[PDB]
Amino acid sequence: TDPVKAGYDLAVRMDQVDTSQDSYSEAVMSINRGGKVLTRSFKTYSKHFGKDGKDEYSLIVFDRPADVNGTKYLVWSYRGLEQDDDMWVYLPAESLVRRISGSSKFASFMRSDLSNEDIQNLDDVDEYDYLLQGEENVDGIDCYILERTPKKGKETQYSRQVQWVRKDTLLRLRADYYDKKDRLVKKLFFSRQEKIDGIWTVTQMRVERPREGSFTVIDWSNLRYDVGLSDAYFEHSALQ
Ligand SMILES: [Cl-]
Repeated sequence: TDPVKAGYDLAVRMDQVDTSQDSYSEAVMSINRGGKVLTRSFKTYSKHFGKDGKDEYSLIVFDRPADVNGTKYLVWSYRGLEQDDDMWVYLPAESLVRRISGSSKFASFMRSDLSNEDIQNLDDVDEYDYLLQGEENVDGIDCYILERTPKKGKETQYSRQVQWVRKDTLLRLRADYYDKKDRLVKKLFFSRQEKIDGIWTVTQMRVERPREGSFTVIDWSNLRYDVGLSDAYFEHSALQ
């Protein structure tokens, strides 16, 4: 058995879970740093695009609290490595649109434990090399242990990611992220999964940055698939 080919084959199966053309969801994010808490409420709109409908466009609209109300992120995430993912943010305080590109992708997303790059396609299969390490029972759940390393030349802050993948739903249960100095930079917990409109979806996450002394908890609700979203939500004009 080839663990590199087996790792890639699993990554492909994982990428087949999302059979939707578009989706809508609502989320609340709570960021904890030394007992101090920041909160954000947002709606996410997503729709598939491209020749084979493999590109994914997303619009993230913040509504609460008052200081972040009106912040919008537009993401044009492309299948393949030929074109870098496009990302823009509309900032309500300066009524400006700013492109997030290059190393800006590694910066914090809305002061959370997520980076701007964490907001793009989590399952871009051909951006990585895989290694299936085996199986392990994690708190009563049977998982595959799947390591993925970014291919040479990929713009990312991570050197490698260890993923615990549920054998039954093919959703991640946990993942460890490593920086360019091989240090553990982030711990992800996919703490809740739900079958929504026939698609097993992560609907709760805890993201920890052990080096920052902070953790983010995100709760998704009112998630729906194939609602018939217009292309207007994903145009550069939807920002300003
Ligand atoms: Cl700019």
